[PDB]
Amino acid sequence: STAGKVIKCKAAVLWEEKKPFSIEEVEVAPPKAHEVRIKMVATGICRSDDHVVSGTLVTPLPVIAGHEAAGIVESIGEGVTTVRPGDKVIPLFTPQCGKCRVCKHPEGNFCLKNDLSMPRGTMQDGTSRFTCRGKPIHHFLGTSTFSQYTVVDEISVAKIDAASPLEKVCLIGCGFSTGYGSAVKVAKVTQGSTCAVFGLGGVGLSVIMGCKAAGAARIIGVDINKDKFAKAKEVGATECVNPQDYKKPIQEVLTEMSNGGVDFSFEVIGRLDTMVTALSCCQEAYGVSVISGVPPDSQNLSMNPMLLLSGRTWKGAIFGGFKSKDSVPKLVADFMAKKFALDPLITHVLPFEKINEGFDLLRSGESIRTILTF
Amino acid sequence: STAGKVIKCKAAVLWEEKKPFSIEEVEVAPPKAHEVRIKMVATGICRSDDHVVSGTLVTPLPVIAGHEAAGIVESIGEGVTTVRPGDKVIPLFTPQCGKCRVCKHPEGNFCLKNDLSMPRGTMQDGTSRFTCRGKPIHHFLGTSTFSQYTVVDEISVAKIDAASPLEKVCLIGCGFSTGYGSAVKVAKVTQGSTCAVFGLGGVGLSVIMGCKAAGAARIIGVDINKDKFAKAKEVGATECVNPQDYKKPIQEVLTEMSNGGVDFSFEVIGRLDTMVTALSCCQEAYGVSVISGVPPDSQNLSMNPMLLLSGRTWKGAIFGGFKSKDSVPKLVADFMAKKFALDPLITHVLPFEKINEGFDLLRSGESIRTILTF
Ligand SMILES: [Zn+2]
Ligand SMILES: [Zn+2]
Ligand SMILES: [Zn+2]
Ligand SMILES: [Zn+2]
Repeated sequence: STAGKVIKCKAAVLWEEKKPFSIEEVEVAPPKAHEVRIKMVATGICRSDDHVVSGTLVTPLPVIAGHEAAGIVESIGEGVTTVRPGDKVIPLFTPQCGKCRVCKHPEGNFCLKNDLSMPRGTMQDGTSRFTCRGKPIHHFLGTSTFSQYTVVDEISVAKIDAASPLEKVCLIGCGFSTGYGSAVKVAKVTQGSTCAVFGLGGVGLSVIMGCKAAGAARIIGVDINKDKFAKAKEVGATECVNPQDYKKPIQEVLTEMSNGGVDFSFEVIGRLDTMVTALSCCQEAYGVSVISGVPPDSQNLSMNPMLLLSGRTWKGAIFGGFKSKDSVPKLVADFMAKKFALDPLITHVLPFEKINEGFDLLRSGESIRTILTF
Repeated sequence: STAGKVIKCKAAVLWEEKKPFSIEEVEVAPPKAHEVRIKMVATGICRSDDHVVSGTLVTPLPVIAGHEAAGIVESIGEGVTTVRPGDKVIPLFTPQCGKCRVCKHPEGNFCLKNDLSMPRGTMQDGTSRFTCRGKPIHHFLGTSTFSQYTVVDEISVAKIDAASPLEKVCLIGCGFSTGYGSAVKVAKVTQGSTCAVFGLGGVGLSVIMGCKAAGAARIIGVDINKDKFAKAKEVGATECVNPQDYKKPIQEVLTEMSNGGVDFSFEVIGRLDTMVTALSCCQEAYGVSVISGVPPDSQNLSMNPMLLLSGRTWKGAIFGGFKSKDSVPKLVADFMAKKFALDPLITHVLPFEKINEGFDLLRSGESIRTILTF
């Protein structure tokens, strides 16, 4: 009874930069070829969504943001073979087309069909499925999850376990997978190793989780906010250090604590200075440092290339380095098998309509993660 | 009739920064336990030796420099098991003690017994085997090959094929191995890949040879000096580009040429700007950039971490990433098996006594490599 027809529903539209989200009645067009319309069940509030508001992550406005989410398929357009009406799904802000240079590469995941490098804010076909009072509203990262219903291209959605709790697994759409993959996929943390995680928010916690699943012997949480330590240890951190406690630079403290440098360091914060600090605190000959947060408005950092000449490896990634469509279902499966817990990351749950409160919570730093429910 | 006794011989002593090498009669003391006295047959002039002259590379003076060489063991001290009087050997400026954390790591090679990080200019026991007119002279990187005879610690020498041409395999002591390993050991260039090599001196040529051995489909030579192109092609370059020919930045032309970025890039020059350019011209999602030259006096480079966030990997290494004692013999073996050639790298050959000329040749840029002979 909705298939093939425009659906009228509510969405959170951002009409202009630096403005609160406006809950509006919007029209969601039915899926065209290879597209999938999804009824949203839950969506997380991610810092990246806030960068849009800030005009820091440039993408065309007005837009429906939101990229970390889970829902149920309402209908599919022609030619769609990977999901069916009724399936539980997670939108993939990093698509997996399967055919570009990158998707075919054993090590690449940044699919060239992405709307991140040069944001267009549309469907793959250059159009939008969203209107508010006749006016076109843009899409965001091919997902647009801050709406009761969205339409995404098939390469930007993955089918997940029919028994999954969507209020929890939605985190796999961004925050968790980013942190988790940084450790298990990008760094390739090894058993018995020593790890240093800079930034103990939601993503840093997921890094710890990855280091633990990988069997790290030591995981040193680093953060200037000691209130983050309890939860960090709770998910696997062996120790926690607050750089503000020390009279010496933190790379020194970490090098000395790890008897010469750690095996693996992670910067999840996106700070120029900590990214360099994190690089230096890894062992000079075989240490690996992984970054996962870089604000779209980043200036250039300044570092000494001698940090690299000795043997260090520096790398970054998007979405934890996971090929999205392949990985998302496996991660949910892992969750369903009770291999890792997501609850520690969820500190707040609010009905969708209270989105702006959820953003206040994000900006204040009070929450690790707010989940919005429909 | 020299074993157990002091040997009087000639060496090139550098008495003070910024002065010509002085050929002096020097006394070379007998080898103590786990030490090896070597009669030099050939040694290359490497940029890093010039850095000592310039004070770029800080190490105690007065000193006998030289770290790229080959020779024949004159005698061994007590406890030595890896080489015997009469063996052809190559000093390892990067030691392989085999017992430290780095030597035991599958990926590390910058052995913690090195005298590079904090140069002391002695044998491992903190003393020197050199005197000139009774004054002690320092060692350099535990090799000191600018002498008719040197004494090195056992962990800093490797035995090689008894049939090797020392005038040529000496290059394996530094220049060749550094470039060749950057490709085959550090980057792990794969078959059918596209590589970009910035800097076509001896080290870059060696990089090219490794890309070729690894089966690279394309190897693009980059240098502002077109007189380097012929040799680069001779050793494997499929094409050569000169940044000065273009009205746009080289990373752009390289990205366009490789249809979205190259698989592997190498900076062998040691320039802050080209290091960053090299990084940027590799594919954003799975590209790898490897540096091999960082002047001891290097400033901080400036780069945007957004280059790493997409999926790029940035690394450096000393000695081509090779575990020195294990690798050197195998490289000579490959040479002897006709796997690669060294002739193309040798442009000048001078009697040891003409060391200062060889350095003029290096400073002018007119040699790829000068080899000195005894
Ligand atoms: Zn996100
Ligand atoms: Zn793709
Ligand atoms: Zn060692
Ligand atoms: Zn050298």
